[PDB]
Formats: sequence, C-alpha cells, structure tokens
Amino acid sequence: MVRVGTIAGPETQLMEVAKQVALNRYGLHVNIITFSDYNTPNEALADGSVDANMFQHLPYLKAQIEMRGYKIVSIGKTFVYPMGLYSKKITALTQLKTGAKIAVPSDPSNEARALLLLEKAQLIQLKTHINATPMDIASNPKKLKIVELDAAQLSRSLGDVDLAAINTNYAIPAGLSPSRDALLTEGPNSPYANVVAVREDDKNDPRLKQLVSALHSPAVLSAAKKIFGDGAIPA
Ligand code: MET
Repeated sequence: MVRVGTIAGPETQLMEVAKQVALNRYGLHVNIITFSDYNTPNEALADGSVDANMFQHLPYLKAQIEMRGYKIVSIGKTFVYPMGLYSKKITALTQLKTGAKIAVPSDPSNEARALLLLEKAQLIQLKTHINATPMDIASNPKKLKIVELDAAQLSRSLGDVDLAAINTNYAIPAGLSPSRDALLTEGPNSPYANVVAVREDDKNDPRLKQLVSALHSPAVLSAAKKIFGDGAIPA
C-alpha cells in the first residue's frame, strides 16, 4: 500500500478522512505514518520510509532541500493555514510594552514568515525588497525582543512571552483557535499553502496523484471545516 507521512495532530485527523475516501472511492490503501517534528517527514520520504508526505509548505520544502539535498517535489496543494499571532497577556496589539518579547519559529522559512506577519501587524518593518531574519528588521519602534523557538515549543511559551506567532497545526492542540483567539492572522493568498510531496522519481505515480485528489474531495473539505473552521482554506 501507500505510506503517507503526517505530523501528529489535527492534520493527521484530516489525513484519516482522506484515507477513508482513498479506500472507499479510489480503492486505494493508505497507511498513515505520523511524525513529531517538521524536520523528519522529508528524511522519511527521501529514505523510502514513506511514499509521500503532507505537512509542509513550498518555502519549507525549498529550504530543507537546500540544507539536505533531497530530491523531492510537490505534486499538489492541499490547504493554506493562515498563521496567527497569539497571546495570554494582551488582547490587543497596541498593548505591547517597550521591550516586549515576541516568540517566532526558529526554522528559516517559518521564521521569515512570522517576521512578515509582525510587519503586517505594523510592529516592525523589514529592509526593503521569504528569507527574512531579525537582522533584516529595519524599524523596531517598541524595541521588541524576538525569541526564536522550535515550532513545537511555541504554544507552551505564552506564559513567558507577550506574543507568539504559532503554526495552526500546533495552535489547535493547545486550545488556540486562529479564528477565535488570534489577535491577527495572515491573509489567505500567501505562499504558504501546504503540499503533498513525493520523491522526484515518483512524481507521475497515479496512486500518489490520487492521494492529492482525495484531499480535495467533498468529504475532506467538510472535515477540514470541522477540524480547522476558517483556519483552513482549500488550495
Ligand atoms: C512545515 S512548514 C509549516 C506547515 C504548517 N502546517 C503550516 O501551514 O503553517
């Protein structure tokens, strides 16, 4: 059968519904292999442990390919999950004090993403002209302090920071809703739609293409609504 890698949590639930559709509508057997770190499913795909994965956006894929040299490609988009800014210390962004701590993901692409969101929030300005680092902060009026944490740690940081940019797959299990709890989220038209990735040699495999189709099925869209609400947008 087809082995597909996901990150444990809400997206794995989504994949469970896709797996049912795959069997019932496509006669395809899908075995879901869960992981607990963003940095792992691409290694599992590269080494043959899984045949596809569904957990990342294109900038993340490009970044890890540059780091590791994996021969992996996207065969289609699933959903975009607009990233939110969350806090347990403020209800409005203007409440931020001088020198407040803002936590962001520490991996290159999601860190750049979070910095772009802080800029959208009018908290900072980045040097003029996807790979942004705090060194690219040109304006920081409130002298906010950027704290770089692993993505899976951000949801537990809210007792120690004033604001955090958190990926939706991690926010939800922490009881945080992008629609209900975020002070601000990205727009829907970002470069961060998630994808199904496969080995380069398998890009034309009809069974892997069928997984993409199943993930666009009415049943999967309906399940996305129940799991993510407005926090997931079909892509
Ligand atoms: C591993 S790249 C980030 C993926 C995560 N599901 C997001 O859309 O924010």
